Formats: sequence, structure tokens, C-alpha cells
Amino acid sequence: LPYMESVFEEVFKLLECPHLNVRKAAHEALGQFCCALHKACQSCPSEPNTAALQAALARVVPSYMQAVNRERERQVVMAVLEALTGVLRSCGTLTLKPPGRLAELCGVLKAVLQRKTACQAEYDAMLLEHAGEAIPALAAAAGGDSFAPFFAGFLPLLVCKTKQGCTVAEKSFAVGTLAETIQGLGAASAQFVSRLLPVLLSTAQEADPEVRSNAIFGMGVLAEHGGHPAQEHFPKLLGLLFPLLARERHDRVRDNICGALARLLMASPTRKPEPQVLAALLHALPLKEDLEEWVTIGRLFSFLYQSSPDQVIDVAPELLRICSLILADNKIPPDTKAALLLLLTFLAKQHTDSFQAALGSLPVDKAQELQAVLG
Repeated sequence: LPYMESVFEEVFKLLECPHLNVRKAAHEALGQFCCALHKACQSCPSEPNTAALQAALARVVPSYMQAVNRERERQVVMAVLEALTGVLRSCGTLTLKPPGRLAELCGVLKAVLQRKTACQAEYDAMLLEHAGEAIPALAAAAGGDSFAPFFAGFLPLLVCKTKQGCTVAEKSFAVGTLAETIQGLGAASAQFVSRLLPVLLSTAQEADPEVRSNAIFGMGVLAEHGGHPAQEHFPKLLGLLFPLLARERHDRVRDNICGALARLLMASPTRKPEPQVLAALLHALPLKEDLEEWVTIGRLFSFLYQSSPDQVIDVAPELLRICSLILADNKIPPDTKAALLLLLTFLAKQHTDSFQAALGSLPVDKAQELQAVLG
């Protein structure tokens, strides 16, 4: 720590410099050093360490704010937007404590978005894409309820990049931005379900697999976080999302569709997951592209064992087929493994004839293999 303060103090002096990239790497460095300092304060929460960290944020963040609507070199502002996003991702709440810091940060982001800043053509698409990248980290940092009245104004500007006739990169970045922002909005995303659902419903009728994956992930996340206003459309969502699990080939979209269906089933209260639904989801499993969804699938497995068991027993072939090829894969979260084998030990110890009928057409070595751990 006595070494770090000299680094803040010396790097900060590089902003009174007339050279572009020096101010650039200065803002970059300050952001990375605040993130590092935070990660350090998390290993040993020494109250002077959190104190020193806040002392650093209170000067680095207003320097960014000052830089966006005053600095005339767009590249430097871009670097600032990346850095501020990195801080908003690492520190989160700690950056928004001083009253009005959220409202100000939102004001500066707004300024970049509608080109009302001091530094205002590839740097334009990138400036807007960076201020864009800063929305979901700020929503996550502030906790949705505090951030929603600004996302009301952010939403149109960000849906413009969704209208038919934009770059696949434009469309897809903006859409993924919206999904991430739903996640960061949490329960307050319920306010926006009506305005968002046409956007995800249309942008999943898109050719490129990146746009479709971002939009279907957006559907699942909206279903999970949207609450009661989202629940009204669950039959509609499942309606569009049940054909494509056989209609569609790009495996990334297969993965994000399985994820979206898991969010749906887990967030839909009444009754049990419809049989053909969970059946198709388990057919498309295991994932191959967006592996981050496995955690979700893990939860879903758990979800089953808690809400309904008199339905897992009929997808047991699928449910130990997935298992016998997903523990050699040491890139799968081990609590996802734990959930799936909790379903399995259920099926074995309480419904054995279905369990043995399910070990049926696995390979004999895979059968004995699954018999190794569980009795």
C-alpha cells in the first residue's frame, strides 16, 4: 500500500500532459490500479485499506467524469469509458456512494450517447459503443431500483441500434447490452418487460447466430428477472422457443435456448414443466458453445429435484446420458455435476427399474463407469 499511493500520485501527473496517448494510458492505468486495489482490499478487509481505496475512487472517478465532457480527443474519452466501465464492474457500489454520483455518471453517459459532449467517424461508433457498454455495469452497481428512471431514457437510444437495417455488430452489441442490463436491473426490470419483449422477439427472428444467441439469452434473463409482468407472456415465449430446438442448427443458439428454457421453467411458478419441453431441453443438452450456461442448467437440475420428481423419472435416459459424458469434461462446474448426480442418485435409490432401463443403451464401459461412483 505505501508503494501504491506513490503510483496513484505519479500516474495522476500525466493528465496535465499535452500528449494524447499519455493521458490515455494514464486513465487506463488509474482504472486498473483502482480495480487491483479493490481486489486487494478483498483479501484482507483492513478498514484502512477500504478507506484508502475510497480515497482513490473519489479522485479517479471525478477525473473520468471531468475528462468525458471536456477532453477534446475522442480516443482519450474512449479510453476513459473503458476504464470507468472496469471500475463500475469491479468496485460497483463503492463508486456510487457519494450522493448524486449515479445521476452524474448517467448524465455523462447520456452526453456521449446523443453526441452532446465536448469531444463531439469510427471513433463515433466506438464512443457510442463504449458509453453503451457502461449501462449494464452501472445498472448492476446501483441496483436497478436506483437506476431504472435513467434506463427509461437510455432504452430508446439503445433500441435504435436494433431496428432492421443496422450492422449485425450494431444490432447484436446493442441487444446483448440490453440482456446484460436486464440482469443488472434485477427486479426493477419488471417495469420494462412490455417495451423489451418485442425487441427480443424480433431480434431472434434474425439470421446471424450472434444476434439470435444474444436475443434468446435476453428472453431467458427477462423471464427470470421480469417477475409478474414477464410471467404473462411465458406461453408466448415458450411458443416461439419450442420450435427452434429442432428447427435450428447453430450450436451456440442451441445452448442459449436451453438456458432460456431453464430460466423459464425455473421462474414459472404454477404446476410442473411441460413434459415435451423438458424432454426437448434435455435432448439438446449437453452444451457445446456458450458453456457459461451450465451453471444455469445445474440450477435447473436442482430445481427439478425440489419441485417435481414424478417427472424426472421419464427423462432418465436423457438424464444419465448427459452424465456419462460430462464428468470426463473437467471444464464443467462441479456443482452442476453435483446437481445432475443428485437427480441420478434419486432415480437410482428410489426408482430403480427406470434407472436400469436408462443404463440400457449407454456403452457398456460407460454403464460400468456410471456405476463406479454411485452404488
